[PDB]
Formats: sequence, C-alpha cells, structure tokens
Amino acid sequence: PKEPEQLRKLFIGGLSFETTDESLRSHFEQWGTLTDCVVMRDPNTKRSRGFGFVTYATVEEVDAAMNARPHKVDGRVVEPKRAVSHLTVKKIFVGGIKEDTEEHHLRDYFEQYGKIEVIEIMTDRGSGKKRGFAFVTFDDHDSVDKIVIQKYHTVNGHNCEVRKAL
Ligand SMILES: CC(C)c1ncc(Cl)c(C(N)=O)n1
Repeated sequence: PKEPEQLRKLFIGGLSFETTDESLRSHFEQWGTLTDCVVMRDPNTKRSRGFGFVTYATVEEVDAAMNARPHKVDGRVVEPKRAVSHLTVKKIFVGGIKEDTEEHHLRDYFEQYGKIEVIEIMTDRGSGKKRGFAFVTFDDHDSVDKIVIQKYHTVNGHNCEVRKAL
C-alpha cells in the first residue's frame, strides 16, 4: 500500500543552474530510493529554472531528507519543501481542545513533529477562562507541513482541528 505520490515529493528551490537531473539524484539518493528526480528547465534554452523536484519511495524517506537539512547541492544551499496541500509558516492553530487541555498536553504531542518555541493557550480577555484553542510556534516550517497533512490529531482525548496560522 504505497503512500500517495504527492506526499512523497519534495520541491527543491534555490538550485544552482549547473544542477542536473543526475546530480540532484546523486545528492538526494543518500536519504532514500528516488522514483523520480527532475530539474525544471526552460523549454527553448534548456537553461535551468533554478528548481526541481524529487520523489521518494516512502514518506519516511522524505522525513529523512528533511531532517538532513541544510542541503548543499552542487555548492549551493537549496530549499526543500513538501508539495502543496506553498504557504510557508511556522505556526499552527489548534482548535477543539476545550477547557481542560494544558500546555504539557500540547507540548508532549506536538514536540514529535518539531522543535517548539511558543505555546499559547488562548483565554478570554474578560474572564480569563480558556477559550478552547491554542497556537503552537515551531522553529521550522516542515513541522507544520507534516502536521497539517494528517487527517487526524488526538490531543488530551480531543479530536482537534489543526490549520496553518497567519
Ligand atoms: C477562530 C478560528 C476559526 C481560527 N482563528 C484563528 C486562526 Cl489563525 C485560525 C486558522 N484556521 O488559522 N482559525
């Protein structure tokens, strides 16, 4: 049962114009089996457009490649991002957590997606009561990208709504 191809793709921006299908593949094959690897080029001049994409055999291989950033490919630090579901942000909205969810509930769950920098449990401006939603800020966008493509998030027994924030 193969994961959907879209979830196995990495868009690589910031390429050296000298990077080729072959040199992009040789680099990113260090972190998994590549079923596809393409440098985008102008149709007339064949000059690189400065970006391309690689497709791994599994999502765990995508994770391995992202965890090995920064990637210097043919002498240039490139910018890998998971394919769109790009709104590149480090913060999520977490809704549906009700009044009994605390900081440690959110931390213990979300810390396995990435390094957390801020947890903000929202409270009512007048009463101080919890409003039932929170924001979590990570040190990097790939955490958010992994989070929002999941169908489900269960935190503190609550089925939560999670979206990219701002
Ligand atoms: C009131 C709820 C719907 C809300 N407030 C703020 C944000 Cl930033 C989001 C979101 N989906 O990102 N959702």
